[PDB]
Amino acid sequence: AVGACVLCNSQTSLRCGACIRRPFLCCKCCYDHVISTSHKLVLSVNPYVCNAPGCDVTDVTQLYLGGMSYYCKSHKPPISFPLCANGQVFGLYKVTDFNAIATCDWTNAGDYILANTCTERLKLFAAETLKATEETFKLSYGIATVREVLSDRELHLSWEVGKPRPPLNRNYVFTGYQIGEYTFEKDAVVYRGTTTYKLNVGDYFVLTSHTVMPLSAPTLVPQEHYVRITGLYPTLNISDEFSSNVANYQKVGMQKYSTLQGPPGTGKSHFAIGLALYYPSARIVYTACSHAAVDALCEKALKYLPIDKCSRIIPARARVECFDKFKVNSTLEQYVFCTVNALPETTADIVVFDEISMATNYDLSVVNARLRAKHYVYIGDPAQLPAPRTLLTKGTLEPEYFNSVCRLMKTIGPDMFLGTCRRCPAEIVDTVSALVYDNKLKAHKDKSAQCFKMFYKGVITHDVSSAINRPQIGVVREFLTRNPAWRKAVFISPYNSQNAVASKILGLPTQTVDSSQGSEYDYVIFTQTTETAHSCNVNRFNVAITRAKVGILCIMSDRDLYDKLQFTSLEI
Ligand SMILES: CNc1ccccc1S(C)(=O)=O
Ligand SMILES: [Zn+2]
Ligand SMILES: [Zn+2]
Ligand SMILES: [Zn+2]
Repeated sequence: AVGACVLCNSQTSLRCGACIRRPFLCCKCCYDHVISTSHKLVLSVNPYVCNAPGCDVTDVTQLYLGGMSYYCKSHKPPISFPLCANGQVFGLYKVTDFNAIATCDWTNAGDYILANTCTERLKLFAAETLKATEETFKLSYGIATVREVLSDRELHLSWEVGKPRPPLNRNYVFTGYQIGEYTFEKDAVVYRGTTTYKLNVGDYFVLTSHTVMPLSAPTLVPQEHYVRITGLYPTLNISDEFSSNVANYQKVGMQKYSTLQGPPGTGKSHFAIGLALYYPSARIVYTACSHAAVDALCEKALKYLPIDKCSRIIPARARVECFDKFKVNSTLEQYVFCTVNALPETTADIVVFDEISMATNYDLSVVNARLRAKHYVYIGDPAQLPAPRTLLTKGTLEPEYFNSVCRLMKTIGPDMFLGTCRRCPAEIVDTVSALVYDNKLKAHKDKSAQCFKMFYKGVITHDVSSAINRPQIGVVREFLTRNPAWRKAVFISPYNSQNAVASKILGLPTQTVDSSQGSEYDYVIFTQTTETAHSCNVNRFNVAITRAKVGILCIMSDRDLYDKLQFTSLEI
């Protein structure tokens, strides 16, 4: 019970008992917390509770020090000092933002705004408090017990009465019972086991509530600027393929950390793999939150870097399928590709963290605690999608509040910016450039003349709260008959339920906007489905239309985003 104050570092025995993380608070700060919040239980070697037998006084403001013990107003001896006096709580070794982080329920956007504008130690307190609140919230939903098994990919469930029913999308991963993780999609439901098993009737599923570990390392280490490239040895013979990034690779070697903003198809993976060809002796650990993002870095590495010095780190509890062409779990190979939660304790000359909009401050801190590096590179785009905030229901989280790195890219600007989109037809580049990049994103491709927009509100139906628009899928069906080249298109929408209906009526491969991020397809068919804050989000809109290499068909619901689309309008 001897720790350091989360607000001023002053050595103390005091920890708040009403805080779910029980942070160490100094005498001066513990006071300004207990007197300003409903938090009155103070902890030390022993709790600050009335020592008198059968007495339930636990409020620190209703307690005193009677010699060496603690008592309330009704049990204190004559020679007793109040615990709360002169702006201090009695302790050994003798706040507005801390109070709000300590007592908030994390359902409001202003909670996440504060969690990112506060001091660095408050960002860590905010990050483990939030994560602990998110885990304890999982204990609230109901158990799904199997009622009947139809086939290898379909079943019927019986839900627990009196406890809510969680959203049945791939975002929510149940743990079967210990018969492996299982995912679900829409009374005939579709079941997806990570481990192949002949689903037993009566066997039950539950949401795994992993333990939240305390955070030690900052989200961002303190910045260092150098006068020359430090600990890295560049090549003079660097292929013309990577010549565009030489000046940026040098910036990478002359700073402790650097930020790269890369709009869709501007060459982020190329920059990341090319950083290894520029510092060919450097050991580089490549990391991201998702397995898909780590796999996208493995694909680009497999093309330019020696396959023998590569290794894809897979956690022992292997959940879903990932990259199979590197030696698995060889921690000491020069190039290590691994997700943030699976990172071993190691050092590196460079750490590359990709898809930075998807990271939380918890992930930012974890990377700094597991990896000790000469240089850190954060690659991503704050105009793309962030990590889902399951508790957040009121308000919209702006990009400068996604994490510390995103806050930096939006306020002081990114250190590096890839300005030429090589993927998209100019119609798409011109739309997103004006929408989210302040007209700074340039088109390498010409206009494809295969980008269409239709304004069709249709009819909105709902599977629980996930939306469907059958008339918008009907409009797509009529379009496909007159445009058979579009037979090879990927159907994208902001809702899983819309995607489930489109898969059966159109037969096209389906993808949510959130699961499409990082991927590219020749043709994309997007139905907006609704006019909600979710389907109108400019980051989601940006990701949705920047997936296409050749053409896109956008069936819009919102007049605003329809009018901004620089596409050929269609009739019906
Ligand atoms: C018909 N749409 C279109 C075409 C070319 C350039 C700009 C637009 S707009 C005004 O909708 O942004
Ligand atoms: Zn507290
Ligand atoms: Zn303090
Ligand atoms: Zn008492």
